[PDB]
Amino acid sequence: ARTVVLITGCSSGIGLHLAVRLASDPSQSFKVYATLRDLKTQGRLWEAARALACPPGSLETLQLDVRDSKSVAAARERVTEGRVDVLVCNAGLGLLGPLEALGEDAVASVLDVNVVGTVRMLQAFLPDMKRRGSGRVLVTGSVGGLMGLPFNDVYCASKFALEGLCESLAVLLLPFGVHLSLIECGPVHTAFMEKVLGSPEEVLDRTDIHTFHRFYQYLAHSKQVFREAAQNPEEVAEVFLTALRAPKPTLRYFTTERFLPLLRMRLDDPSGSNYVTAMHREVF
Amino acid sequence: ARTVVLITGCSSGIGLHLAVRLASDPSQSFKVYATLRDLKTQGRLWEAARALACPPGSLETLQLDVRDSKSVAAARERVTEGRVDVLVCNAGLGLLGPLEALGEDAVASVLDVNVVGTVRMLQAFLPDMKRRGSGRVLVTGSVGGLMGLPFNDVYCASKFALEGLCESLAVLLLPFGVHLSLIECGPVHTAFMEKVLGSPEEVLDRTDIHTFHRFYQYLAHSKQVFREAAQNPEEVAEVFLTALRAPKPTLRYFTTERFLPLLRMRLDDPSGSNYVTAMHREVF
Ligand SMILES: C[C@]12CC[C@H](O)CC1=CC[C@@H]1[C@@H]2CC[C@]2(C)C(=O)CC[C@@H]12
Ligand SMILES: C[C@]12CC[C@H](O)CC1=CC[C@@H]1[C@@H]2CC[C@]2(C)C(=O)CC[C@@H]12
Repeated sequence: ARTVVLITGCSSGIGLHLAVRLASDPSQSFKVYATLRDLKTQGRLWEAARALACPPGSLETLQLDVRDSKSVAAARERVTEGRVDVLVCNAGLGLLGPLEALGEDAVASVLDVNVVGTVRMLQAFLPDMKRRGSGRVLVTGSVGGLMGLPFNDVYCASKFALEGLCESLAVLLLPFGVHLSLIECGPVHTAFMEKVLGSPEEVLDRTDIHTFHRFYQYLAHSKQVFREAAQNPEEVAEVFLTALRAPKPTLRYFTTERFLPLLRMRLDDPSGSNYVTAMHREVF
Repeated sequence: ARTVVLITGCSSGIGLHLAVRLASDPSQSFKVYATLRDLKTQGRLWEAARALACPPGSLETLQLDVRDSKSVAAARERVTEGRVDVLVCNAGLGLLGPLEALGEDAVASVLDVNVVGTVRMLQAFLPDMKRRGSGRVLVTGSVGGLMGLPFNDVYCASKFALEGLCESLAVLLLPFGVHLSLIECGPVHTAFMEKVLGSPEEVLDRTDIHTFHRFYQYLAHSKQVFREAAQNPEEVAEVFLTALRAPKPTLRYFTTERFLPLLRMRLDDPSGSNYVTAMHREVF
């Protein structure tokens, strides 16, 4: 009927805001398929959809576990239009804490969901976009996929991974007509974000007293950055729209130019010592 | 007794050459624990060890599956000295082909071995190095972890991941005394390398005729680069030694400056369009 968009991880954050922003667009040219792991959490999405008065039939919810390829396939078929014009790979997972204190299953989960998950999506929907000779894929990144952050080893690993995966495809898709873009977000006003950060005893028993004291220092400094730089999801969700409408999209979109200074000096010295020292001071 | 080194994935390539290079060092100051997934492949290592006349007791082989944490633990205990001074995380896995043609288990395997595997190693040996206040960790990288390469989506994903994981730890380890370094290798004279590349029908039935024709073009161009830039493992294995002896090691060591030009222009334009076009031409 009109631009068919499918978004993953819509139970909150960028995903939820992006879905309603699309569905409630005045032009009414978007049909949105919001995906969620557990449906019992679709409440907030629907409540937000009523707040913005989304016309009936512009928003549909599907249960989709990106950790499972059978659920990825079952979903693709629930797509009545029989076509996907815009795939937004947003499902993500975070992990904070010193490496040694992280469980093995947790580390495997973050990579399975964040990296293998978007690969599974790309596999089930990419072929068709190549046949057509047209398609758009949006992947939500982070500045943590452009530079390493202490205590975010595995999170950064998964996001750094997305940069490599996407940068590789882009080289090959250029002549196929389907465009791929990464949306590099900095912190994004998530009240829950600054509440997850705060793990005293549980962490303290799996690490030494000096790593723990540094963790505290990281938490302290991060909550300061969050409160002084976090942007509104509407500002971020609108960058996706800018990427979505560019006639010839670039590979990377930055929601903010704030962290660009730090990224520069990391590209100025390929050996990485300047960045490692610079970043160590702005956190310790 | 003397610098205790433990290396992973020693059945061939960098791993095997590095192990004997260490063990057979004239100073005799290195005790080497070469690790392998399957012991039935330790032949080449021993044969190479005799060729360089490694003194008895300077080289020991251990079976270690980095895909399993119980095997990682059992190994750490087989370390008689009760200490590891240099951990070299070398176990790696490659994957070539268009995304849609790759199996799901294969993609999961490459990340489990390449990324989660080195995380498991870091978890079992990092704490002790922090207690001591001294330690050295060497991780073998690739230029494919610094820039995306067509048809190497998942391989680059895993190597890009190592850059993020390591860059993150380095920020936190700086004041602990344990150093971490990545050894960025370009192609390395592996006869088997240019033989793996060559998948006609099997690939052709899981992808379209235009992606397949491009694959052929990639294979063709890559074998040209391999034959005109691949370096000797002794040249590469010696970079590890340079990193190992620097009083204050940097975070990144490049075995060659050849691919540095391309890396520069990728750091000159953060949006990534210049790189994507530049790389598309030098391969198509
Ligand atoms: C590392 C950095 C940015 C640099 C600051 O000094 C510390 C910091 C805290 C929280 C991080 C953020 C980068 C963007 C992150 C990763 C998100 O994507 C959520 C909270 C975020
Ligand atoms: C992408 C690139 C380097 C750029 C060339 O145009 C194409 C090419 C072929 C083989 C790749 C290599 C980078 C280094 C790699 C990844 C290895 O690590 C083994 C063979 C290698």
